[PDB]
Amino acid sequence: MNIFEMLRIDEGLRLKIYKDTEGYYTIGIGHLLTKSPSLNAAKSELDKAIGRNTNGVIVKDEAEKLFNQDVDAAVRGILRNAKLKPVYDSLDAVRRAALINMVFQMGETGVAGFTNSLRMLQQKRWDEAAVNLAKSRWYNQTPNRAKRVITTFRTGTWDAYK
Ligand SMILES: [Cl-]
Ligand SMILES: [Cl-]
Repeated sequence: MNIFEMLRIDEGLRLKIYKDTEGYYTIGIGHLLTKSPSLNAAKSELDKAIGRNTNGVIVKDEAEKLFNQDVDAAVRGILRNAKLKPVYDSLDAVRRAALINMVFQMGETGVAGFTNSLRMLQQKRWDEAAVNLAKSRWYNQTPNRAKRVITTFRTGTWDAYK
């Protein structure tokens, strides 16, 4: 298992514009298009993102390409972030995948706000971090995915994904 396969399980793949769990226009493998209610604003962003007139639909390769950019940006955002970097540097390979996943879903800003959990992760207090991570809107809104990520943090293994 690796970050790509992990996120592909959590996000799914859709070749036509769809609405995410929050109701926003998304396409491919969790690629957020816009927070705007307009389907046209969404089609516009999509065409801009792909470099062609897509009429709201893309092929697998296009979805994969977006996904490759998005993971890359997630990692780079973590490395550029003063609060996230030290956490990431301190973690083992599996757990790093768990942080990348949160970042991809919720953005650098949002993860960076989990101040207390971040401090627990850095200290390697697994069980406590898992408890603290659960007291969040994140966990209440997408409990199955949150549980998988949290288990990854607690255990340091890919069990929740097998
Ligand atoms: Cl883009
Ligand atoms: Cl869920």
